[PDB]
Amino acid sequence: QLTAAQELMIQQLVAAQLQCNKRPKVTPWPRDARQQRFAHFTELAIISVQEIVDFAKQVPGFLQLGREDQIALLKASTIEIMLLETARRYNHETECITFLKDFTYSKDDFHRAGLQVEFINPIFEFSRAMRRLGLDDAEYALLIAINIFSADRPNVQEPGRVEALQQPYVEALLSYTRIKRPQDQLRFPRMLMKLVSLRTLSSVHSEQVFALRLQDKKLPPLLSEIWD
Amino acid sequence: QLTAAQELMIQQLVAAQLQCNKRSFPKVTPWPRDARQQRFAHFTELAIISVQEIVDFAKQVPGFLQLGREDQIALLKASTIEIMLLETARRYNHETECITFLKDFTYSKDDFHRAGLQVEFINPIFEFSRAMRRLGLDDAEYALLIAINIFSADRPNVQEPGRVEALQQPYVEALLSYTRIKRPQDQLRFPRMLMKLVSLRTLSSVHSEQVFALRLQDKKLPPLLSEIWD
Ligand SMILES: CC(C)(O)c1cn(-c2ccc(-c3cc(F)c(CO)c(S(C)(=O)=O)c3)cc2F)c(C(C)(C)c2c(Cl)cccc2Cl)n1
Ligand SMILES: CC(C)(O)c1cn(-c2ccc(-c3cc(F)c(CO)c(S(C)(=O)=O)c3)cc2F)c(C(C)(C)c2c(Cl)cccc2Cl)n1
Repeated sequence: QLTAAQELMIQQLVAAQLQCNKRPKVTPWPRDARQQRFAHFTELAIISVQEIVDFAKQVPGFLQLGREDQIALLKASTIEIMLLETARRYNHETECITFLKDFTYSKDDFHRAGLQVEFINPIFEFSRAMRRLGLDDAEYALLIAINIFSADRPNVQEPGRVEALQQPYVEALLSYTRIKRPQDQLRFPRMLMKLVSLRTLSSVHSEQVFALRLQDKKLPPLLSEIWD
Repeated sequence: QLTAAQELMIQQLVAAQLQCNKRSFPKVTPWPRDARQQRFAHFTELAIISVQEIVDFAKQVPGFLQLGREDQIALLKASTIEIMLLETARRYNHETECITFLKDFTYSKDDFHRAGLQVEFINPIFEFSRAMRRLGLDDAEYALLIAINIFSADRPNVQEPGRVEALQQPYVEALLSYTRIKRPQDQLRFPRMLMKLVSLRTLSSVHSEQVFALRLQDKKLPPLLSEIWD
């Protein structure tokens, strides 16, 4: 059963998301060009951040939070929301990512703005895994809102309230996926599991030079010892 | 209605969870500068046992021994910390607000902070422990969530991710059913468990930001603990 409350809420989510996108002054897509490209992407991100602020203000429940927690929520989730939105715009065929519905970008374009391959591959890796899933726009809208309302982000002063406001969007995703693919039942938990790997991706962008990890291939000798 | 096949998967989890623990009940350097250092040395010892227990447990998890060694190790290295947080949660008592390590060893927030460990890490643990406690999990539910956690394909250095994700499927599915049979009317309780694997991702990476803390005591981390942890 989609409740009338749900069915209206998802319409508001999807319309809020559309009304974001259709809202050019950006340095045109082309040393100078590799900088032009880099600044191109910088401005792509800048607009992205503002979209995500405007989407959020329209998520029932959001503007009811304390202003501090609103900000704390958006700080923490911007890069996860950017990632999810990019997966949303990933075209699996052309193997390309479409920004401002129109401009198309492949690995190579990103490498050529001088970008960290070590982070472009994860991006792409994420987009393809999301593709398998077959999300629609309601599903991403809903996944985003759930992602906005994470009680565990730093500087949340009212986590229990954040956590109560999350629940509406967890129920609606739960019902939407039960109606959409009723013979599956693991598509719901699989979507939510991407929020897990999505948190690890995110923490890699912001990694501190004093807390860099990555061991690579080679096995831990001492753990292997313990193993047999 | 939990299938017979899942019940048995679950019995196997709960039984290994129990063989795990029963193993060790001590030789851990006794609880009391010297004061601080002997406390952290104690916890350091507790962490080493926990590693043995986690390795012993994951061995007994259906399907684990079927992965390649490389992958087996990779998976363990990356989850050790999350499993340790998940098992600290389970050992958390919200009336006394204490964590029970081993059997009957009892620790409060201030025990840990008195070992030189920092608020930035210890508090989130106790916040996370408290949150888990409101979930009301029983042992199967933990054993299952730990297995789901072990089977995470997106781990650093994993060569058969498809094989590990597929292994993760029967554990999610068994959790789903186990939760709907246990609170047939609280259908958000399951998502709320899954969201916790998310939280733990973050806790794990808050842990990796502790090196200044450890790199400055000038007595070294046991080497197992050194690699498991960096
Ligand atoms: C240049 C710099 C600072 O390194 C840099 C810049 N961006 C960057 C950030 C966000 C967007 C982006 C994400 C979106 F969801 C949307 C949709 O609202 C849009 S857009 C054009 O308004 O349609 C733009 C594009 C980017 F290129 C990045 C990173 C974060 C790597 C990045 C990159 Cl490339 C692609 C995809 C995701 C991410 Cl998150 N890095
Ligand atoms: C001081 C040092 C060496 O840096 C350090 C050490 N530990 C530490 C790590 C694991 C365990 C622990 C976890 C378990 F799941 C279990 C049960 O298997 C047990 S036990 C005694 O076998 O019952 C012991 C206890 C600890 F004290 C920690 C941190 C990681 C903060 C820590 C602390 Cl305190 C409590 C809870 C989680 C975490 Cl992860 N840090």
